[PDB]
Amino acid sequence: KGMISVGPWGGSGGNYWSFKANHAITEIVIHVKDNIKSISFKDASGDISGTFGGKDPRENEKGDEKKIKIHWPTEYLKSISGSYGDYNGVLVIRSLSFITNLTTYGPFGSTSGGESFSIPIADSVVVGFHGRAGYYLDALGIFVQPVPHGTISFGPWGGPAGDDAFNFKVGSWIKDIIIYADAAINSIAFKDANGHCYGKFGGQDPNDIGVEKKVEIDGNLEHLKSISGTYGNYKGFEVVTSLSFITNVTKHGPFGIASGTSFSIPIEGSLVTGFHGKSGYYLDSIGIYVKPRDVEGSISIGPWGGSGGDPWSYTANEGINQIIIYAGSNIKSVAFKDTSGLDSATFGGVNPKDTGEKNTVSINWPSEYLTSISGTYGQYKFKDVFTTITSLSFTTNLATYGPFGKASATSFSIPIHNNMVVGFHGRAGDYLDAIGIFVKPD
Amino acid sequence: KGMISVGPWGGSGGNYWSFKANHAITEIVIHVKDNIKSISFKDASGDISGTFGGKDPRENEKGDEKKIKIHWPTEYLKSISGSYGDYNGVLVIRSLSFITNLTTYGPFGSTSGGESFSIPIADSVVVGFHGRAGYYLDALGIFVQPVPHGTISFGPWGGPAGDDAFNFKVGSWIKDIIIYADAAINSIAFKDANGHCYGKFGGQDPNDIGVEKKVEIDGNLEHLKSISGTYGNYKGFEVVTSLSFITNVTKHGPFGIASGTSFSIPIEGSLVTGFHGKSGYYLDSIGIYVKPRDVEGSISIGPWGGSGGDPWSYTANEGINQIIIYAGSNIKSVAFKDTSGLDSATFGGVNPKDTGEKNTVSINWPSEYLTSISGTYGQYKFKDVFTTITSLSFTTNLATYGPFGKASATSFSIPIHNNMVVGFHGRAGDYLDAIGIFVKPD
Ligand SMILES: OC[C@H]1O[C@H](Oc2c[nH]c3ccc(Br)c(Cl)c23)[C@@H](O)[C@@H](O)[C@@H]1O
Ligand SMILES: OC[C@H]1O[C@H](Oc2c[nH]c3ccc(Br)c(Cl)c23)[C@@H](O)[C@@H](O)[C@@H]1O
Ligand SMILES: OC[C@H]1O[C@H](Oc2c[nH]c3ccc(Br)c(Cl)c23)[C@@H](O)[C@@H](O)[C@@H]1O
Ligand SMILES: OC[C@H]1O[C@H](Oc2c[nH]c3ccc(Br)c(Cl)c23)[C@@H](O)[C@@H](O)[C@@H]1O
Ligand SMILES: OC[C@H]1O[C@H](Oc2c[nH]c3ccc(Br)c(Cl)c23)[C@@H](O)[C@@H](O)[C@@H]1O
Ligand SMILES: OC[C@H]1O[C@H](Oc2c[nH]c3ccc(Br)c(Cl)c23)[C@@H](O)[C@@H](O)[C@@H]1O
Repeated sequence: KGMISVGPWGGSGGNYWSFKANHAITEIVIHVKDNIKSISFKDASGDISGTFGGKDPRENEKGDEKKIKIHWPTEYLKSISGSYGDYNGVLVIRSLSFITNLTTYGPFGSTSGGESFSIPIADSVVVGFHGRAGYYLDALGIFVQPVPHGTISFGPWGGPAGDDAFNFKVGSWIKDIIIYADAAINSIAFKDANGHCYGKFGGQDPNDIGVEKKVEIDGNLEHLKSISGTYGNYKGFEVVTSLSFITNVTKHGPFGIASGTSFSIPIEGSLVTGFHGKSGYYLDSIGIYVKPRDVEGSISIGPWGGSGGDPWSYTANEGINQIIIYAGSNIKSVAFKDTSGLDSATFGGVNPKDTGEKNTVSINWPSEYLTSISGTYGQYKFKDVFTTITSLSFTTNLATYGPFGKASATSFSIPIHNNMVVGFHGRAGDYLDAIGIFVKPD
Repeated sequence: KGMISVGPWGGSGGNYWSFKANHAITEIVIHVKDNIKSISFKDASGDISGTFGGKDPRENEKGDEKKIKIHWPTEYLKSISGSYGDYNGVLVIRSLSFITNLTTYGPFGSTSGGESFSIPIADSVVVGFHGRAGYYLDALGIFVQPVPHGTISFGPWGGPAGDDAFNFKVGSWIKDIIIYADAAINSIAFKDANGHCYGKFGGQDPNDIGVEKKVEIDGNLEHLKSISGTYGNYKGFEVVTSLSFITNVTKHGPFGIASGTSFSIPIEGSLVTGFHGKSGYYLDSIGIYVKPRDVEGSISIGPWGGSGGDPWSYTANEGINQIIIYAGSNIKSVAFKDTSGLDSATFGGVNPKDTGEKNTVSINWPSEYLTSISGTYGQYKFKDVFTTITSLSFTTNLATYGPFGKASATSFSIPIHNNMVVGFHGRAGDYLDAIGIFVKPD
């Protein structure tokens, strides 16, 4: 269920409305003359939304009807564009286009006397609409979810160059942003909630590195929702000149100096889970990956095992697909891949002289899906003595995998049903001290 | 979130629509002349639904606007009534009333040349609408949830007499219906999924007991959703003459003979969790309690303990409030009460010579709410030896209660977070062999 809200664009009059389709959106009905008088929708199984707007009593204000058909299932709605501006003294949607994987329908309505809006988005499917309406359509936005196996992406914003591409996604959340900036963004780097570090992207100029600044996000109160900033000329290059980091709680920034063309993205319900773009001497361009926060919550069970190691966690963006376990007489490390390409770091295995042997559990998701873990923990001795997970099995709705490592005296399991494992968490250092799961009903 | 759907009433033309309010419904706007051209809604924070219907191009067909205001928060919508019939050759909603805890608004529209509908409902709050619409409002129904601490109730249907009132609600599900019938319903009785028996309601006539019939519902495929039947004259008395039991899978019945006035209730998303009415020699009247099935699911953890005892389970209708535990050196029995008055049977304690001592855990719900259990199980000897829960504690978001009984060698717990316990299950006989929990995220 969870979706990201984009926009809306237009004026602030009218009453809030939303429509979340129960099946793919296959028709958009609008009433148009100079502006958008009204809008409604229809889904693949004939369900309709109400009509939003169109409340002008004046008859010469009804507007002409246009039906946009989406040739489902080979064509699907992915985005919109259009324009807002004044109409009879009200800030209102004036024109609209509907962007599909195959073509664009529109523009509909007047394309003058406006201010246009568009969305630098990828891997999205529009699963609903929202906006403001009164007599007319004051404002319009969309509800998006990722495409199967994908991740919603916005941007990148900035210049066109940068010899070094970068691109990563996290399985926890962004906790630290380290920026060197002055008037421009010289470089950027990020830390996981697990402490894993991404990049330095940029900062290759020996005679110009900029001034450091750090943003530290407390996961108990705050989470990265979005970014904004500015890009334009720096010493002859087109690069990012300022950035702000937007959370549910506040705006951190701006860093660098605001010059050139400013950018932002009006999203709600989003957790930034990564970044992509290009860099070189400086940060040429940057974009975000974003995931819907759920309405659901996840239950956390465990962890079981020793009480050393640094805390770590991994939640699938989609479905956990693959588990890599290094084992010998205990468990050295654990790693996860998911159906959307989200690959965890390796948790454990920090000691090159004790790495164990690689094992792979491959899960055909979603027909097969993880269901719980069981195993043992206890003493393990290399040079020193440790308390770690020593043996470990994984259960799915279809089968059991392992055991891996060696059984020891203290065993654990979870008599659990009607659930699926959506993620893992625990503690690791040289080995896998402790491990637990995140679950959801089904 | 889960709500019960009632209706809709009217014709089968138009397109399906629904509106689920995010805040209490405070306004209904209708366009009316002879029939209902169109409808829309507004909630406590200004959110609007779209307009449903009103698509006649003919301007002499727009209809007059009427605004029904709900004086929230002291007044709330509870039900509707109205009528459907023909209009320009289409089966359509013609009149409507809106029933509140304080008054009825309407009727609006024509009250002639229809067929009226009404709803014998109790303890409901309307949290949304659905229906069919095209040019006009072809059909309308409601979405309901129970009032705080209540249970939605329909009926009772039948005659006005019956010296013996009956009334019960189950914390699992209805598995067996035992009816004795010839031409009318002489008596009715029901079994829980736990095997607990309710009544015999009726059957007091020594010279007329009727013929037995049983309905056995398999919880793996099927669940009681609803009832229908007939009532009217039997040997001078006004009583229930036939009944059918409607599940998701089929209609079981009719039992007795269909004579007099027939009744039914068009509901979806419901689980029948009890019955109420009055009886004597025969079944004079019968009504149902229902609960919304969830969209959510519950995760089941455990049970822990011995492997004897009959399976039992209890799921709060609202919030678990009170736990009654009889203990001595092991656990004899367990029972539960919730904030809506749903009281479980006693699980365990079947032996009058070994009952232990009563204990009470009182939870102030919802500020305080159950979070998990822990304890021990092992041997306990009275005359024979048994393996049961021997000690038991309960954890809430605020505190821990117990231990009750006596610790023994095998202990259990659940390292769990971000959840609430919405119910219990296990096995019991003379004592509490085993116990587990149902959980949900939060
Ligand atoms: O859809 C645009 C407007 O619709 C309603 O506005 C009007 C109400 N009475 C009017 C008379 C005239 C003109 Br022009 C307008 Cl917009 C209105 C109200 O809902 C306004 O908030 C909203 O901005
Ligand atoms: O980040 C700004 C620019 O940095 C790099 O370009 C260079 C900038 N100053 C230099 C000096 C030397 C050499 Br060699 C190179 Cl590539 C550069 C390259 O990454 C460019 O594509 C990028 O646009
Ligand atoms: O992987 C498990 C261990 O790895 C890291 O610790 C150690 C590294 N080299 C060592 C040598 C000895 C002893 Br003793 C310990 Cl804990 C360590 C630390 O993270 C420990 O907390 C953790 O338990
Ligand atoms: O809501 C009533 C009707 O609206 C639409 O109907 C009509 C379409 N073209 C027409 C011409 C005339 C008359 Br009369 C009617 Cl109802 C229609 C369609 O959606 C019908 O399914 C629906 O029953
Ligand atoms: O069949 C339902 C009827 O059964 C009871 O009434 C009696 C029916 N036949 C009788 C014979 C005797 C005595 Br005494 C009584 Cl109460 C009755 C009473 O419970 C009536 O209120 C009820 O309507
Ligand atoms: O308290 C739980 C026990 O009570 C019931 O059994 C017994 C009743 N009287 C007995 C005497 C002896 C032995 Br041994 C047993 Cl299991 C019983 C049955 O429910 C058993 O399955 C259950 O383990």
